[PDB]
Amino acid sequence: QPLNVAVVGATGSVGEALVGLLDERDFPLHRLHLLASAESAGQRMGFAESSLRVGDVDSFDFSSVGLAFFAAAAEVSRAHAERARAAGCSVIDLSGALEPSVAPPVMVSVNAERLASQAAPFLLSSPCAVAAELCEVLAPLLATLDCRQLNLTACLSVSSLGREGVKELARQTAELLNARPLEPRLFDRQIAFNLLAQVGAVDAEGHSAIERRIFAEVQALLGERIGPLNVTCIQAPVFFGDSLSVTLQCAEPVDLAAVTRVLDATKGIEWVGEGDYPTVVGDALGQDETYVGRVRAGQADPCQVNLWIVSDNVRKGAALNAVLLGELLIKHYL
Amino acid sequence: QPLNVAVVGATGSVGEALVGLLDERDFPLHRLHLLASAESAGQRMGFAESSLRVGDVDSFDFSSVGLAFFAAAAEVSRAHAERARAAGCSVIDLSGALEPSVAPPVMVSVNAERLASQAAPFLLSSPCAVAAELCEVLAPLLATLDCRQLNLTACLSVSSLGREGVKELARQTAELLNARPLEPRLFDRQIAFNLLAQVGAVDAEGHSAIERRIFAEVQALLGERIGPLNVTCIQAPVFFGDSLSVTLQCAEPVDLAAVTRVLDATKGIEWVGEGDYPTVVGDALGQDETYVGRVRAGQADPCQVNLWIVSDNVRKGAALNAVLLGELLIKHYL
Repeated sequence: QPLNVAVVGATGSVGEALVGLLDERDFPLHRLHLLASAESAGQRMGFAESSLRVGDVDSFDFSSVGLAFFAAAAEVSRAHAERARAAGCSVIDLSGALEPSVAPPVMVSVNAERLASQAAPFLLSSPCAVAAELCEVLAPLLATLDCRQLNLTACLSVSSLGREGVKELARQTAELLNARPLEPRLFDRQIAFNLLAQVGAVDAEGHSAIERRIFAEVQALLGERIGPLNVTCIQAPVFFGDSLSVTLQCAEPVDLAAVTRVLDATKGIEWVGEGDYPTVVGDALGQDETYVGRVRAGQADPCQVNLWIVSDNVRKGAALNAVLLGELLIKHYL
Repeated sequence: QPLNVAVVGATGSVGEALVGLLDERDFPLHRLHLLASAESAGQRMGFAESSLRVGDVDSFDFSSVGLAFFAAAAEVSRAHAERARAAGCSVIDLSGALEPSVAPPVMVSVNAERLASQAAPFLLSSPCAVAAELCEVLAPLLATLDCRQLNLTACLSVSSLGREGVKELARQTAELLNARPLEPRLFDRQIAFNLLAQVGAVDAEGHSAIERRIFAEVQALLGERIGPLNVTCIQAPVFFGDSLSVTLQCAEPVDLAAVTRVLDATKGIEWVGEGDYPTVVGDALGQDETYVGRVRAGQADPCQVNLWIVSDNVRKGAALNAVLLGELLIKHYL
């Protein structure tokens, strides 16, 4: 009957956005429990004008809740998500720690019908921001387009590395601007005014962890309706938001008007045309729409279509998608 | 007998780098004439420890020189490059103003054999930095790889817009960092900590001028040895250097070792492996090598290979390529 919710990792940037969204969207919960690692435990957070104590995830009784959003480090998910589900609590894990089979990635806008096959209590993953934003835009297009090759170049902001990344960028930028010795802390090289070729270390085949994750999730979410995905994630000196440059190679010449029509008609997507474009700073930050522009064909190949996508990785790609999934689970998986 | 050289646009950032390279590389000139628009005329520049007056291009007698580097605005080239050639002066135009047929793009590392068919006085284009850096890396690979599709996402620094772009970025960044009202001048939106989807306005088919240029030059330079090119140029909040993310779709599974071997063996290219990568700030700025890293196959497709390329757009992509072409014209087109 009453729905009790836990938010694990509540003090992180994604956890915090998710709690604000529960309040904003009037999520129909009875009791809300905010949890973090013993580190962050004991501090207070605002919710619905009231003030809540963050508790230690290690001490928490998950039988007390009916739904849990895991927005903490992957190690927290590994340590607790399955145990939480055994306790009767449905889990939405944003860290992807238990992908691909124990906790399959699910998105309402993409593969919601994949819920119909699990039995409650659920244990699901909500995709990383980049994969969520790519798939949200591609899903409605794939009813019309036959995509044979998909190229993604993702330019990631430093918020992808959490609040310390935001701090590192601001600090490095300042040191340089008033001519002080640059001293990197989170990195071993300059990130200010620089583009890094990769995000984090690469494996023996040259792929980074985020690239692996995006790849695994896109193939779980979209499946067979696309051909080979090629993913590059670059680190940009920007604070917030994902900026994606996508090329689709299709089977047939692309009806560009139909593409922009579909994007324009889809809820949660804002189509930008007439030679203007969205940006993370100008458009994406702090709001729910994923913005899509620069829809055009190849200069040579009418069978190619490019898209430019910008979205708030914290609020939209991660948090709102997780909450929308929770809203779906409430709605008909009562 | 004696070789007299003019540098048109000598006070611009590319013109200045080119003059320094003439001195550094001991270009065998007799007299050097520095020229600019009446704007910049009258100011002095260093060359070989001596001090030279910049003259007005409008007043200049091109019969006095045997070779001219046009590193000025495209309008200066349109107004003077052909007239200069009629006067007996061979022209290397870096602005691309007279492409593709009047002044064909030529690169020593790529299509030098295209010189063998024009008669002196020459009138040639040296490619824009991005096209030069792409082609320099692809040319030696195409002897081994059969490239069926080429995807380029180019992340351009603000120096691509000249010195005013550098100034705009520094000023906007500073305004934000000490919490002052942001006021864009060169742009109508924020560039600081932002990624712009395009560089400049787009045409009716959605392509920007730089994208058109890169496309036309790559097809003139590489020709038939590659399939369709797809180009996106993004504006990054970085001061100097081009950062390129390239995907090649090949006919056969790519021998990655052979790729890195070729790149490692090619003069002017620095191959970076072992999971490290070059950046514009860390590696490219102020030097001659074009750095290439992140050589890997697709996660799904062994027929795909990715490359990451960084180069100094001013010194290397534009200026050094132009000078190398001039050195070739001296060497056996005496």
